[PDB]
Amino acid sequence: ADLEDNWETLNDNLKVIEKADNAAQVKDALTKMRAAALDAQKATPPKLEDKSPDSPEMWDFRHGFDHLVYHIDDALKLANEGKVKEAQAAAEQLKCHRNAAIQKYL
Ligand SMILES: [V+3]
Repeated sequence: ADLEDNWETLNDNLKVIEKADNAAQVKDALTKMRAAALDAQKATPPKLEDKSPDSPEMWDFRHGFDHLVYHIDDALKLANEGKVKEAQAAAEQLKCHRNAAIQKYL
């Protein structure tokens, strides 16, 4: 449930999606990404541990993962229409959201 472990999980599943041939392979990888994003959202960084939940610092941290989840869910909508190619392009765009949610807290 480490933040770094959740980042690894997200990158593992993005690779699976880029290699995928069918929408079910993509769907399963996106499902795992959503779980990893929600687990990451719980992994408050040591430097923010003492911050109030209502603090702007924690608002930013939490909501980076909310945003990643929103678009994982949009990519799921595509995988659930058998649109393998469209869901793969949506997945590629998740890298930017992943970076925005996690990179500055590593
Ligand atoms: V958005």
